[PDB]
Amino acid sequence: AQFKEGEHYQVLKTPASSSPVVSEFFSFYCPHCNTFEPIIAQLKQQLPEGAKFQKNHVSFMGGNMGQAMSKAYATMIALEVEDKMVPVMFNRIHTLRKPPKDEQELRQIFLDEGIDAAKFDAAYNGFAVDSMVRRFDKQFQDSGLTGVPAVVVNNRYLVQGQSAKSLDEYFDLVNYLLTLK
Repeated sequence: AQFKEGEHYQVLKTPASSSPVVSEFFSFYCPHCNTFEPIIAQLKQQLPEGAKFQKNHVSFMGGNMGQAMSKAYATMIALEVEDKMVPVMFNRIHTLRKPPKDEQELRQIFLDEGIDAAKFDAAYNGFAVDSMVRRFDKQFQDSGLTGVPAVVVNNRYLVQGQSAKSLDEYFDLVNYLLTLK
């Protein structure tokens, strides 16, 4: 057992899920965090079909505009454009290095990516989006996370992954946490 609690991960004692689920917490405002996100996607493809995966965006990393960034990811969901724009937010941050300063620049980013201001406006003001921004923010609070990217397995074990220099070891910890209760 290469992985053990207190060394490869810690237990939040949070409300664990009845089935295997993995959630990633990240912020569009951290170029280094955004770079790790991709690695989490590698875990998704590697994750066992039995295990479920989930995504979480934190507004506390954003700061004064954290609330806007959370709504923006939810807005993508209304437009079915999460996969496309999601990385656009990380690119613009981790690559263009031009993070949105207001909701206005944020609107231009979506339209630049081929999305409409009309449908994006319907999504940003959709009651569903606002509900999702609150949802993920709660996930980080219960998870006891102090900085993304953070990975939670069964919403109860937190992956340190420090020992795993290579995804093979980091992935293996996630696999055990999926079976941890």
